[PDB]
Amino acid sequence: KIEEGKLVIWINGDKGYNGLAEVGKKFEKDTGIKVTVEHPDKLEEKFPQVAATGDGPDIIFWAHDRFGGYAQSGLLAEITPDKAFQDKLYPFTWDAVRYNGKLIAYPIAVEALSLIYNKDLLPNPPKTWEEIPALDKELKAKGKSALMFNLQEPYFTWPLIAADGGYAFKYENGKYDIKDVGVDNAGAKAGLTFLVDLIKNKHMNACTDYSIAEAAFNKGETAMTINGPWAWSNIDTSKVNYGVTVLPTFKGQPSKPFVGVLSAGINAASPNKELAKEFLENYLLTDEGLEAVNKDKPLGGSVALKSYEEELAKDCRIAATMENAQKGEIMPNIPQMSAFWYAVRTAVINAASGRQTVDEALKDAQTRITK
Ligand SMILES: OC[C@H]1O[C@H](O[C@H]2[C@H](O)[C@@H](O)[C@@H](O)O[C@@H]2CO)[C@H](O)[C@@H](O)[C@@H]1O
Repeated sequence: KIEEGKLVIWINGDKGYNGLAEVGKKFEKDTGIKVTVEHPDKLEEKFPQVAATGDGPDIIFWAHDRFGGYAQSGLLAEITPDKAFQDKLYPFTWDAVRYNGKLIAYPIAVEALSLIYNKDLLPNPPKTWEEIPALDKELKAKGKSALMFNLQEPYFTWPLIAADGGYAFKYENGKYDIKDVGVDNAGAKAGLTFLVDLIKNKHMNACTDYSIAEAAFNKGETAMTINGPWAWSNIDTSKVNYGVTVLPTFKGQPSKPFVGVLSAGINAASPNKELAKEFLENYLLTDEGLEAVNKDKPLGGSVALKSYEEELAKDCRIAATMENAQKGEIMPNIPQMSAFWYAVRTAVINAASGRQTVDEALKDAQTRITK
């Protein structure tokens, strides 16, 4: 079970859990309350499993898209931020964590993928996906590749799929229509086909994952990668001179990354919702709390806390992140998002490996999602 008198927090392994732990230390120093920050694997799947039985951490961190499903299952406590505290955050961020209008989590920061390039290898990154193959050819001769990014999580390929028309759920009458899905439409198939062609042509490898792509970029083997702000810290420690910019266009349209808002929810079965609410509202969501997390791993292109965001939008990488966010779309938080990601994950992995054709893979995904 979840014992009272302390705080357990789950946050994904790619975020600043050491910096969050630092906010935890300051919390314990002030209240005597113990804070344990953990980053277990398959976090987004682990939480509804362990919390379905009544255990798990007291606070759960993840992008806002997974929260509607948690809420749907009664896994989250409606949060109780008073108007004063709500005033401290941008309205569209609270909106991201509204499930049927009610606040079900605290928003922390806005995330969007950008094109990250090695300035020594490519001082002038490509403006289009279509020029990437020629680029790879030229770089291959010197033992480098043009681009490597995680092909095992659809989040990373989605910008390309959405670029010429692909979409998850259509928004209509102030609501997402769970039967109007755009995963198998002409634009989605065109984007995924381009990706498969990159692989067929040996410009990318279907097996590439988050670790393989990060190591290749950080060791200077590949000129470009696609990743979010959280990844900048590790690049900073490498010897790579890099830039962060607008994603390549596809068929003349902007890549459209799905925008996520890192959010913190409170376990419905928690014996200490009070200590949770104070930790999040009075420690984490302060200029000092965010600085401590941000200092370990960048929080995103913008933060939900107005006082801190003013400072943040001070540089080119942040600018690039928000420019890509503006061309993308905020993710829905509906309960069907889990199904959408599962089906699209399988489709991209199957098309990339040749297990299914793009048309088979996406048709199947569309059916799985809507049946
Ligand atoms: O790949 C599907 C996956 O995409 C998103 O997860 C992102 C997350 O938002 C980022 O903060 C970062 O950690 O990378 C993840 C992808 O590996 C959705 O938030 C998630 O629900 C979905 O399963």
